[PDB]
Amino acid sequence: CGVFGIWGHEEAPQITYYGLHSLQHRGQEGAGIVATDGEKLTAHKGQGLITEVFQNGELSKVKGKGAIGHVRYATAGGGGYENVQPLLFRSQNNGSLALAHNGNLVNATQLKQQLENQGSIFQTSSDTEVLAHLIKRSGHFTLKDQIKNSLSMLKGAYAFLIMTETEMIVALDPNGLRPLSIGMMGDAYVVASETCAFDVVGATYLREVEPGEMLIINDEGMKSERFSMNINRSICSMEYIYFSRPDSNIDGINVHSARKNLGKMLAQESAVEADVVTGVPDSSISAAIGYAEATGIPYELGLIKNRYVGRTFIQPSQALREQGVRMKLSAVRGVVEGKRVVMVDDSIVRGTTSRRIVTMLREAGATEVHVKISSPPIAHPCFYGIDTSTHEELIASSHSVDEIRQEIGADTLSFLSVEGLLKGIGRKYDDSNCGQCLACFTGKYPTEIYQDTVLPHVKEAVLTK
Amino acid sequence: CGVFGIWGHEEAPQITYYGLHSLQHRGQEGAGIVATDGEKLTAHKGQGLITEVFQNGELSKVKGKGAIGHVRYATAGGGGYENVQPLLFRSQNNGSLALAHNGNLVNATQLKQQLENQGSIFQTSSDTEVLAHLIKRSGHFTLKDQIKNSLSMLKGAYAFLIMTETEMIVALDPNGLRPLSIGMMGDAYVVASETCAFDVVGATYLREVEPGEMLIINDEGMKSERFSMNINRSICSMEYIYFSRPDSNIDGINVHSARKNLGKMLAQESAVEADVVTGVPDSSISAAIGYAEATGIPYELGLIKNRYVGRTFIQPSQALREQGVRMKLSAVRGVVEGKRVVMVDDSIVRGTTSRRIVTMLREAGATEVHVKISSPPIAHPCFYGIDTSTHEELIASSHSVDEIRQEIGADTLSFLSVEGLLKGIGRKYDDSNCGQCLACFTGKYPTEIYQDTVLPHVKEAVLTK
Amino acid sequence: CGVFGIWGHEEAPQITYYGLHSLQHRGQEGAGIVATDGEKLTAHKGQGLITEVFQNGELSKVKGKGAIGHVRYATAGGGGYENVQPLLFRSQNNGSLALAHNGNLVNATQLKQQLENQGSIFQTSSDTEVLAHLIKRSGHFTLKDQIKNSLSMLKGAYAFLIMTETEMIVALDPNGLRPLSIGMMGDAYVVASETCAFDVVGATYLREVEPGEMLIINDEGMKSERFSMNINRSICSMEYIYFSRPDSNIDGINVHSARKNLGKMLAQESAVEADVVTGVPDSSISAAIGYAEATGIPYELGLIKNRYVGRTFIQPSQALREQGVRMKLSAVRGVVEGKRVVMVDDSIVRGTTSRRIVTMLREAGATEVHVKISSPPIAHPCFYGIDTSTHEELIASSHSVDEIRQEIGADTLSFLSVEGLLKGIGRKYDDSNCGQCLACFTGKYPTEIYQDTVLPHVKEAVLTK
Amino acid sequence: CGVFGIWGHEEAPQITYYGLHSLQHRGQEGAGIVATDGEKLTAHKGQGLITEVFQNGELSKVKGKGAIGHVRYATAGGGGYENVQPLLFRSQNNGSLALAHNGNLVNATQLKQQLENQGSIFQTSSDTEVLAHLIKRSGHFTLKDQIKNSLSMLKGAYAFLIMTETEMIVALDPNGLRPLSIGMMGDAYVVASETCAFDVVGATYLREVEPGEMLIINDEGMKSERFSMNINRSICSMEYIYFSRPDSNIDGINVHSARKNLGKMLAQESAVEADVVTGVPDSSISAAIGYAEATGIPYELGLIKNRYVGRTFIQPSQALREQGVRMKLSAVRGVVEGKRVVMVDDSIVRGTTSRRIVTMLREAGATEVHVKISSPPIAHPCFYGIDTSTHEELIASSHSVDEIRQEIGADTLSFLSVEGLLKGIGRKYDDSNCGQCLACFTGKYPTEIYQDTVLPHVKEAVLTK
Ligand SMILES: Nc1ncnc2c1ncn2[C@@H]1O[C@H](COP(=O)(O)O)[C@@H](O)[C@H]1O
Ligand SMILES: Nc1ncnc2c1ncn2[C@@H]1O[C@H](COP(=O)(O)O)[C@@H](O)[C@H]1O
Ligand SMILES: Nc1ncnc2c1ncn2[C@@H]1O[C@H](COP(=O)(O)O)[C@@H](O)[C@H]1O
Ligand SMILES: Nc1ncnc2c1ncn2[C@@H]1O[C@H](COP(=O)(O)O)[C@@H](O)[C@H]1O
Ligand SMILES: Nc1ncnc2c1ncn2[C@@H]1O[C@H](COP(=O)(O)O)[C@@H](O)[C@H]1O
Ligand SMILES: Nc1ncnc2c1ncn2[C@@H]1O[C@H](COP(=O)(O)O)[C@@H](O)[C@H]1O
Ligand SMILES: Nc1ncnc2c1ncn2[C@@H]1O[C@H](COP(=O)(O)O)[C@@H](O)[C@H]1O
Ligand code: SF4
Ligand code: SF4
Ligand code: SF4
Repeated sequence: CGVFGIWGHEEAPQITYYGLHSLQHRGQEGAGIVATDGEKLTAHKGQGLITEVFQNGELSKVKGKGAIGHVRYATAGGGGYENVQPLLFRSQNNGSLALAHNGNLVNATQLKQQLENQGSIFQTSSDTEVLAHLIKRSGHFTLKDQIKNSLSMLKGAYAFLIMTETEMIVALDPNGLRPLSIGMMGDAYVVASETCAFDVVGATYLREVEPGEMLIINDEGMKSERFSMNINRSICSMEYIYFSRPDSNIDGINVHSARKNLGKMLAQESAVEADVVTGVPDSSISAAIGYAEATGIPYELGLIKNRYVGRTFIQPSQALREQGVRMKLSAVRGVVEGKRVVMVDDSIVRGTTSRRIVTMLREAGATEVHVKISSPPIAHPCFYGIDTSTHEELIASSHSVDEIRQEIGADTLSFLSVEGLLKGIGRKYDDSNCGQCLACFTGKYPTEIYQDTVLPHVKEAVLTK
Repeated sequence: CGVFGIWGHEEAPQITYYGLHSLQHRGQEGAGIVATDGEKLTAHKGQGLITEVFQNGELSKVKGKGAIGHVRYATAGGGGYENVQPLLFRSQNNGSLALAHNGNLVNATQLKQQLENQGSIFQTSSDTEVLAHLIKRSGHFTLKDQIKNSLSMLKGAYAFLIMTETEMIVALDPNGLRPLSIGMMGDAYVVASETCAFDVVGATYLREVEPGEMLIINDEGMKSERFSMNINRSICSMEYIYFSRPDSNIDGINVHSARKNLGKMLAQESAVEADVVTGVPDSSISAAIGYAEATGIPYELGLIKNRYVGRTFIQPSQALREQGVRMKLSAVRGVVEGKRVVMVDDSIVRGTTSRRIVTMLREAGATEVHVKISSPPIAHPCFYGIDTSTHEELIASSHSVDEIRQEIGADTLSFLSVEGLLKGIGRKYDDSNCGQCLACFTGKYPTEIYQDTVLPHVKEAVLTK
Repeated sequence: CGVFGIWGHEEAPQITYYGLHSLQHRGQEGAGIVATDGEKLTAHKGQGLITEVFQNGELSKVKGKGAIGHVRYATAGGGGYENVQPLLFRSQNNGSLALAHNGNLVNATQLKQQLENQGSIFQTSSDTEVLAHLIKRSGHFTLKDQIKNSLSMLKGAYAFLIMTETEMIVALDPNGLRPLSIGMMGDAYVVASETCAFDVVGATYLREVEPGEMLIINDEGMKSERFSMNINRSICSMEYIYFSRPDSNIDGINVHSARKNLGKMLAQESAVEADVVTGVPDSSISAAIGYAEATGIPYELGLIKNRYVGRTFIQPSQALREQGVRMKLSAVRGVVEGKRVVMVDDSIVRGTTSRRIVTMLREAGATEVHVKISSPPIAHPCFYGIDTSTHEELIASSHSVDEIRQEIGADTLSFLSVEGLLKGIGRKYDDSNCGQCLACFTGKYPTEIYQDTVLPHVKEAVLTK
Repeated sequence: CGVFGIWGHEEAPQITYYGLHSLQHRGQEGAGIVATDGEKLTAHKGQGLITEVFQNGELSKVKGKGAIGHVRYATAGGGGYENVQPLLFRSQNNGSLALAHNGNLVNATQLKQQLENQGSIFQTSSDTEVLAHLIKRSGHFTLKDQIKNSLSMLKGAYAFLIMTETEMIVALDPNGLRPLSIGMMGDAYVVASETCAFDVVGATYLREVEPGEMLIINDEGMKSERFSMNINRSICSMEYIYFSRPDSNIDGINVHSARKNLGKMLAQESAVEADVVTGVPDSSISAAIGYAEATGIPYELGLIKNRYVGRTFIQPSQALREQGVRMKLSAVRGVVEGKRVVMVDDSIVRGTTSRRIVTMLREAGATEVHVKISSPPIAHPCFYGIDTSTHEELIASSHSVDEIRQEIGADTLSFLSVEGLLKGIGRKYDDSNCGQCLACFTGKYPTEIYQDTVLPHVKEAVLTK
């Protein structure tokens, strides 16, 4: 998922639409904007793409000088309109409250159970809602402090944008697992999960949001505060490996560049003698470019991705698929035929895509296919976001690198060492891990996981199918 | 536009749908499929993306073992449902005829005049409709010979696919201006505008359709006949430079490879000392890869394209635009800032896009923007297809290269030479031009152009706006 | 089907949309409007309801001071876009021609076979296309003389509106089988299939178009000419019995009042003793009111029709249907229980509805159900329009009135006599038939019916299902 | 709004689609269905007509043997997805609950105000949500007993349907202001606001739900407990006068017959010499027939309503409107010209429709237009339902019958008397009001209205516009 907010722009919902649109790769399962004019909160949301939701007719109904928005992921595409964020709570003779979140709370099961016994009913299956109930039951005398202390009760990954009629409150968890960055646009402040949305919108980037920090932004300006001084910096490593758009800079490290270095690191860890380097369209293009350059083997387009495959694309029958019919990716014979191909891919999670890709690449006539992954094996469950998790198996859970080389049928398979990865991304944070979360790879989480903690996706509500 | 056909496959409308979707880049303004079962022709078509047109519920209406499909381009996005192809003409006690075209008949106004005078009424503004009036009024004695001699009355560019209940006729013009290839998929014969459609569907390439050749495909098999032994091979150079999918091989020369060599010719004709090579997303990635390798300047992703802009995407206002809001493309500050960039693009037609890209590139921090273009200047009009024409002004009609350079705002501008273009593509054909059409660049059209000849867009029917 | 036209009103497409909207009852399978400003005809059409076709965004494109529109009936709901009208032909350096028909040409096959022999290809199975081809192939010097002379070659029913950039030509066949009337709305002349359209649009009625008359309406005024002086007036009796909207007046006789008089005839021809009178929702309300008024038995609402059934209404399964789920109509038990019902309907065609209704009336507790039908039996086919014919078996062909009574399960069954039908409508014309077509009742057609005359629906194009 | 539920049928969501369809006239702003198989609740809901909401694909996703459904009214067509019911609240490790309401809680502001002071956040502005919070916070031990005591706190009109995975609880307020009737369909119990739903679906009437009664339906069967003894019968008089479909029986009295009697009362209290009785298409058809019969003046269709006006219908401009273009209703000249017309309407609420109708009738040539109303003046507000209130000015709050006669332009104007009304409907309930709510007419409410009580509409959520 991804979040965007702007306080102090008279066209703030139109800007949130473009901002949210740069973050459209972070989830296509729902989108929504809530805006305040200082008097009242107006909103629109729905399932699907920002263009699908705001066909238009709808961007006209959201007016305000400040707005927050959210782009949402859902594993099983559907989940319900219920969970499309921002969530909005109204209280007459007390105010409106809107909230958006990118992350996953590890103790939300537990908290919902306690809340229901204090007499709470839940309508969504969102972690945002759990926060709404906690602010409301807080005994502190100020919204800033009720939020400030409700965050004390939450465990896990979270980027929250909260907005009422009169101020935007931004908070980043003490590990800083999810990205949140502040930029400026005139005299408006803007907060976004990735800096590429500032590029798109015309906003000058100011700085990241510290782990454990909470910003109150309103007509007086931006106020900072720190709800936790006990911090442990460990950003999601996959943000740099696969999830962020290439033109974002996570902590000042540009994602294209970092990814290119993982191709470079991979080359120096594992060269092969071969004739062509191909990446995989869109996920490993940058790393393939870096690997090819470090190695001197020419960089080629040996896989092409169809640009118009969507939810409306009819998938081929198993029969057509065994007859030869491709769906989103096909190997290109005019480049790979009679060549020894190295296929750089950013990661193997289930094993499925690399297998299909080694086969396509063999049918096109590659005589050797070597697979190079700019990641360590992903062995463990991510408990920090629907987007960063999978409900399907991790073959590294059960297989070795020779058993995975064997399942996908590579002539050879390589992963980056944890050491090469950290070396490659290049953070300057003194500790073992340079301030990054490596738990999917290594098993060691920067967070206490509970016995009750469910895998993020498990929190679903609408069936869809 | 692009056509696709298959005779003898028990799943022919489905195969035609996957075939047309790999040709979707060839036109997004309408799509259609006409299929036959030996008995009656059933058909579905409409305006829009293939997936918009067969949402589904609809491919299940169109059934048969033979099928032809067309993907259409219209400059004024609209044109009218009437112009969406295939065109189906019906006659009880004499048969159905379905026709799809890719090319532009340069003598169609003249032929329509002579036809309305012999009593003809025209429902569309399609050339396809001109061809069907000529078949009906032909006094030759067999369908094959009527098409064969109506083809002789046509001037310009054409790849025609014709289908009745019982056969499929394919014809390629005497210059071979627009492409066509034949493949086989088990026992079925398939025809496509580019070979990438064979790759996707799982069909074996056999050969191209010869300039001046016509194939009669049916249940007996495939028959060839030459309707003109007076041929002058001149294929569209822009097919190679820009229009084809990268994985397609035109006349056995792979399109990615060719473009990459065009980058290597540009590097030796005009190599500059700079820090970064960047292509423009999607249109000049391969030429920029080749330029970069040729030159030893590292290839970066200095520009990004938003994957979700579209006909529903709300375009930003003029105000928002001068506030700095981006639409489909942005430069990536993390790669170009403080750097000297070479921006390699395949072609400059109107000069709008590179003026925008050099600006954005300066705004993001490039100390130098050097623009290298893998084409000669396009100074003359194309009369051989809507898809290969523009209705806006070619500035190299008016501007010298330094006048274009000043206008787009580049530090330098360099185009490929015609000697370097023919050298880069590598066609082995004994003549000045290696079998290509260089008219937009040189002024020498390979067909006669009349004083009555309209430029492709001029033929429109619906307003749309 | 229904046609509407207005010349000389600057808001003419909008007026045509409301005018056609009041004739929507004549056709639910397509709607289209063509308008002219003096230079160009602009048009929009599609399948479905007017409201469906013109969501809006669309009615903004059809701009002009003259417009013609058509509402279409297609039996097997579909036909295909191609048969949706008005048909628009364009011809550079010679003019566009839009045409809309309501009727059926009994010798269309013969004429089409001839035109194909002179080199014509047809794209639609529209009679309008036949007329378009006859006009062009006429030798005459002026559109008026070419039309005048083409109409001579037409046999069957026809109300035609033709339109060009500069004039409208209206023409009605020598029998006046189908109604047309003229109105004036300020200075604009309006033309419509029924007068309710004029009530709805604020136009004043003028007069009926004469059988054999063609009118040329343009900015000079309207001119009447006679293209056939050999007329034998035979209006569709079913226009009066069932098809027209109750507030329309055919030859100055009001449709509700005529139908109510047919209700008073049936009471003097067949008065029975019962308790409650009920018509059927919507088709036989006025007649039911007449039979009750005549009789002194109270008129009740003993059947209800659901206002929200339509194409998007899911039909009950066979299972659910015999469990007792009703679809459009249900008997109101609270009116009919233990009561002797006379149920008045306008006509029995297939036998189905009357069987369904008498079953429900008995299920709701009725003690006797006496069907009274205000029509003679319909025993012969209609060759004068899809809207007035059926593809299904008519039971009065095979069954005597007692066998039809046994089939529908009524206690008694009475049909209006032809003499009562003629006395009931009250047309003042001197001849046997009071100027009415009664072919479907008596077997005798007001027109020559060929061995090549197909039933109108047998002229279909698209499968749809 | 209307509610329908069925317990114990394998095809229960389908039965509810049809049930909800017969009640579609009670509200057109949303539709929802929640089914239970014994293990889990599945739902689907959305704004628009049932046929719009369940296009299908959707109805098949709901599965179970028990289901509840609601059809919603929203004054301003809008309110937002949140207010569309049945509301569903989930709790893992405590069960799901679904609720549908038809009524208005006159004390809900007070109740929300209390709930919020106990830690409750609210997401929708529905009263169903208020009850939800109140059941969860109830100290009692069994769900039955929780509901029993929450209902005791509610002030106003309410017909609740509650459903969990295993039982359906039905409850009607102590005045029975809104109808609920129980029927039986095999062994499945079925509950609906109007009995037409039973007809339409094949359910056999059983008995009405008593006021202050609650029923617990589950696989054991049906249980009944009186949550209140202190009851004061006052059914809505407007259910009889206008709101119910004409085949429903409210309290064993048929709505068309009761309406026809109100027509006969108005006749004996205000008779006139005129030549035509006309009703207004659909609301006053039954009363108009009663008046004509009692008066001996002929009943005619003097006004037609257009069957195809909709949300999607493009409203005429002011200029088109004053040019004479009609919207949903037109007057018929063939019936009323040169005639004295009595127009019987069911009620006058803002005075707009009847001014509009009397003008049209005069423009059609009527000499006299005498308006008779089968209601008293509606001079007071309704605080018991959005469907039975208007947010607009009631003109009998400010105007006398003669000021109203002048405003609407009537030749003469009459309203029924409260006595004539109680007498026409025919309840023999001993008490002054025959067991009816007459507040809108007399100012006497059957309930305590609070100083905090707002008019139903004022509780609006989404802006829409
Ligand atoms: N506009 C874009 N340009 C290039 N890569 C993109 C873009 N948006 C997202 N990405 C990358 O696309 C990859 C995911 O796409 P895919 O794996 O092809 O579905 C991610 O690794 C992203 O970093
Ligand atoms: N958590 C994730 N969710 C979705 N896509 C992922 C995830 N992690 C990585 N990806 C993409 O999935 C690929 C591996 O696919 P598979 O092996 O089929 O699971 C990687 O190359 C990524 O492009
Ligand atoms: N699926 C695809 N993968 C990669 N490039 C493509 C694809 N389809 C078309 N192209 C190229 O994209 C360019 C057009 O994209 P653009 O000019 O960015 O809109 C052309 O130069 C095509 O050769
Ligand atoms: N005939 C053409 N029609 C459409 N796009 C074109 C054409 N020729 C080249 N292109 C694209 O136009 C670009 C030049 O854009 P401009 O200079 O704004 O006309 C190239 O990079 C191609 O992507
Ligand atoms: N707006 C309308 N009001 C009343 N009756 C109508 C209307 N439009 C069409 N009709 C009549 O309704 C009958 C067809 O409707 P139905 O029988 O309900 O399908 C015909 O007899 C028409 O004359
Ligand atoms: N030609 C026709 N086609 C369609 N509806 C018709 C036609 N003639 C009469 N109707 C209607 O069909 C009824 C007879 O229906 P059925 O006997 O089931 O065919 C009458 O009440 C009319 O509403
Ligand atoms: N509560 C109400 N809300 C909506 N329509 C109503 C209401 N009460 C009566 N009606 C209709 O409104 C008509 C009166 O219209 P008007 O006087 O313009 O409000 C009556 O014939 C009813 O059909
Ligand atoms: S003139 Fe240019 S774009 Fe046109 S056919 Fe020739 S090479 Fe192609
Ligand atoms: S045969 Fe019947 S339906 Fe046909 S035109 Fe004559 S009266 Fe009308
Ligand atoms: S005030 Fe009137 S409309 Fe409201 S509940 Fe009472 S009778 Fe009904």
